[PDB]
Amino acid sequence: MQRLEVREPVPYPILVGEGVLKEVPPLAGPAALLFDRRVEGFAQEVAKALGVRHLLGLPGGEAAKSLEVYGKVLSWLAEKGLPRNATLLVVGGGTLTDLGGFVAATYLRGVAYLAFPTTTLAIVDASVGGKTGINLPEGKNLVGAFHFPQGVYAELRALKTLPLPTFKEGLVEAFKHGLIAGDEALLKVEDLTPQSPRLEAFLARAVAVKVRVTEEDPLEKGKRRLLNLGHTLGHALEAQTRHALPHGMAVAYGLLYAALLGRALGGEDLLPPVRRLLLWLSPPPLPPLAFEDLLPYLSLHWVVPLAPGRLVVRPLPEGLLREAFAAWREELKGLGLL
Amino acid sequence: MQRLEVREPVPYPILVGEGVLKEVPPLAGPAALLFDRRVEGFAQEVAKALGVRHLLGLPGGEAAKSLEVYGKVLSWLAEKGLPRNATLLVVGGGTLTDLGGFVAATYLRGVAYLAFPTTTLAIVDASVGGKTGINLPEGKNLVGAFHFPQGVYAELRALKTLPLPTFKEGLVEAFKHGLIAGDEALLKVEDLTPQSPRLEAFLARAVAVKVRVTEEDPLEKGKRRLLNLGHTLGHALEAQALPHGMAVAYGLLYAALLGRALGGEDLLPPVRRLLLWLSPPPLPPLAFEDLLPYLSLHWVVPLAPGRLVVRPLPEGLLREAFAAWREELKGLGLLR
Repeated sequence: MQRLEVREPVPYPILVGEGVLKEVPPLAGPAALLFDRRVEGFAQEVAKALGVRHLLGLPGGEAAKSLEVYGKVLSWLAEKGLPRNATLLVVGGGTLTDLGGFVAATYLRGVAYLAFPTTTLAIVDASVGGKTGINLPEGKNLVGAFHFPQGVYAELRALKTLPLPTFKEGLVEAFKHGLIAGDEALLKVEDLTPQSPRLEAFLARAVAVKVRVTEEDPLEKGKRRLLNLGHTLGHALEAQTRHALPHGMAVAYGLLYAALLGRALGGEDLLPPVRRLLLWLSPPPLPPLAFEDLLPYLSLHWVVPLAPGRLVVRPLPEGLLREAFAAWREELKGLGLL
Repeated sequence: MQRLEVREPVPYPILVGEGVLKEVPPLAGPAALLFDRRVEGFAQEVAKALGVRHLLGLPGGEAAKSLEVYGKVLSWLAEKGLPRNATLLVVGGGTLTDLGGFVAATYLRGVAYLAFPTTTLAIVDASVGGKTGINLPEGKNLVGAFHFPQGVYAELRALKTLPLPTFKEGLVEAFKHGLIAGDEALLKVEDLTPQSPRLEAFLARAVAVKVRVTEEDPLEKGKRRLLNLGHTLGHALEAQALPHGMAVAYGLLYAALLGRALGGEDLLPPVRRLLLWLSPPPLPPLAFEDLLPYLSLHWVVPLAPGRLVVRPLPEGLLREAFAAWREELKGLGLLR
């Protein structure tokens, strides 16, 4: 059992291990539990352990982050007459905490919520930052609220039913933290599996990195925007694929590009670690893409890793980006991913 | 021109007077304006003065506070591609700033907004507190956020076209503020009209009372709960067709009677004056048990102007006051 603490701007604990439910403070008021149908078993266990009687299951995925589902959940809470001192428990992956956290942030203008992440991405990325929200037809994550959980409880026994590709997506984000913090341990993922006995320590280490970066720079004028490493190209790829390409996979591809930008700017060679990551990850092959058709999805500042723990944020000559994209394509073609 | 300042928890100015638009700091970035379609003339004036090109007209009442409208406004903003540094200008009454402030609170997780109230109630009650939100089929104001405006600019010229009943509703809340703070000036409303040159100072005085109480009691463990004076019976009357302003006035009469029964001074005279001047719609016949289903509960009881207490009350005392309440209304030609 690993216990981490977020101190600012609002304090709360993050537990990662087996038997996290025993660590949850008993509820002091009414409650309701929202869960991804995929993990109903665990959801019912959470409910039984804490005495929660109101439960609502929802399909996970991006469809859950919509105005329709948002309205449905709010009316569900209203119907039961849940008061302002109620607590909303959310069991599921990133989409569930995004939706559930936003519902908590706005129901009666705000109620407490507890997060029980059931995916690696939710553990590594959604546990810190307070970002919640939903999508609109005009775009992803355009409506939301910064609302922090009262606690995060990651039951590792829940990760065992997680599809391997999804399990690995989260490890990519941890890898990213490794490059940002300069933590070599977070770059070691090739052996990790839902059963890996060293997984608990690895995940706790991954979360600890986002906690530090976030508290040192709450204004995103420093280290905090380093979390966007590999996201500029990643975002563009997700958009071009109509979002068929999973977020974690897009990030992995973006990390390779970032590594190439760093190399061109005289940084240390970071291609080996990233190549390893990509082979282990086995990301889905990409559709043909030209630099000219990229610009649309891309004034702009890129997070460039010159060395683990040593990164810079700055604009780059189009000629450099063009050069890197060409090398990026070859790097992928030489792997069959393009 | 009156300039009030809210300091905590988030600072912003509240301007009340004629020519408030010149007081608005030039917009630093992109902007969009949401307005009650009934006051389009003023909205256009606001837009033209500040250089806003994106304008969206909406219903001006509770109808605007639906998940549907909320969703439509958000997509409209996204459609125009407004960034995180954009400013939303909201022109209308309380319901418009409820909706608009909630949209501003959640679009891109939060953007700045400026409020341009067009009613007396909005000026007296919505300029402080940061309360924003919408309704659900299951009940009003069940979804929302505390999001404070970057500034409130109340153009008194916009009040000239306001229907008298509505105009007086906001004055009732000012009167309520008078009883809370013990300010006799706020009890003198009878001569006020949309054109009273005296109105500006009156409204500013009323607003200042709410600023005071809210900044002195953030957690609402003291003076802040006094803002509910008259709303217990008032809400009961509504939740049992009757407009907010009118219900509150009736609630103030009941509160005055409670105070009388709890060893207070006689506060009935000022309230009778208010009710006679207000001329609220007469009330249909009713008995205590009809409202009881809405009356553990802590009442705001005025013992003297500026001297109120918050406490639970015995049903016996409540019944006694209600009987006196009915007889008072008969004498004012508002019942039976």
